[PDB]
Amino acid sequence: LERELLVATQAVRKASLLTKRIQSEVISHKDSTTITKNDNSPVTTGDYAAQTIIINAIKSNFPDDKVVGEESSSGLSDAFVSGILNEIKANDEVYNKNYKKDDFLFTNDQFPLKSLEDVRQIIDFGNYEGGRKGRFWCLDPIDGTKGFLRGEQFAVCLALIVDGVVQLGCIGCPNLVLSSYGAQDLKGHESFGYIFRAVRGLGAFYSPSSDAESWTKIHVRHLKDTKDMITLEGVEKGHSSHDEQTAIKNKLNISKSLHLDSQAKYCLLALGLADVYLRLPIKLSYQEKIWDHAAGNVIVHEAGGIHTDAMEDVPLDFGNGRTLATKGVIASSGPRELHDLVVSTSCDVIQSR
Ligand SMILES: Nc1ncnc2c1ncn2[C@@H]1O[C@H](COP(=O)(O)O)[C@@H](O)[C@H]1O
Ligand code: NA
Repeated sequence: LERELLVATQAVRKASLLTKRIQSEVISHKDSTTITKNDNSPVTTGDYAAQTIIINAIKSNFPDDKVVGEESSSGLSDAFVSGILNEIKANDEVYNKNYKKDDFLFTNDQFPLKSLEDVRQIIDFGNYEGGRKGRFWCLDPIDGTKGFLRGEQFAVCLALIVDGVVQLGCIGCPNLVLSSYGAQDLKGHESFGYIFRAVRGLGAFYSPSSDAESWTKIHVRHLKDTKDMITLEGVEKGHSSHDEQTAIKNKLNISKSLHLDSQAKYCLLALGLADVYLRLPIKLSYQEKIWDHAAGNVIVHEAGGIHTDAMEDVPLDFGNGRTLATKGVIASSGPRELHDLVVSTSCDVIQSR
């Protein structure tokens, strides 16, 4: 999967810079850069620009490839689309001065990414429904859009699924400063953060996004007692059952928690800076989206961790379409005894409502 990893990495890299660069402007013009979707969730110029860069890179390199992307261009006005295009081109002017990759194409004759109709066409390639067989890309162009809009953590996530199993993942964390989580930062991290990646069977690695050439292997840690561990949880109260997560902590004597938006959580897990990622469901009717977890799935696995749902303690199934059929998500450092204690506690807490 050599070409695929290169494409994915460069695609995320470029989109990581664009999204980092525009975060403030988006926030400041949060009347004209942001749209509300049918569930009231937000989507910005940044989300679409990221999606455009990424899909255009995939399609330039792999013309027939299928993509499951959360966004679609229907309804986007020309003015809105012109703003997406302008951000891509401004980003290119900065990006090409320092980060061009030799012998790598983001655009070609078939997909030149020059017009508003090109933009629309590329966005609209994200409409695959996934499923059990064959190869397809899974993208969350801005992962944790509320984190983005709060000026806090967000990520840019891409994965390749083949026959329902995630084979490759790439997560850009443009605002992730390791010194905030008790770790050292690497040279070059300050321009646009870090990129994390893994291929099934080949290990998990990271690099500053500005580098993306020299890769450092990462692995979860293994603390022996739960009273020393650290949880990872989201910030948004509506995205997970915080009170039930607290019950879990209290039962396990955990007194250290980190809250942040996006799959950057899986990256901190995989680096060994925390131990248990909790994502219990508030409502059992919710079906988790694959693009919120697929990149992280393979990164955690290759880092030596475990990833299941939050009730049954079964592995997540990335072949069910756009959603996970199970309820909630729990990831940890493992071993299995730690993981199972956590998930069984979650199960019991939920059942006791
Ligand atoms: N009710 C919900 N339960 C779980 N996840 C949700 C819910 N509503 C939205 N989300 C997802 O939360 C993701 C961001 O996760 P996070 O930053 O970890 O809180 C988004 O990309 C949404 O798809
Ligand atoms: Na998103």
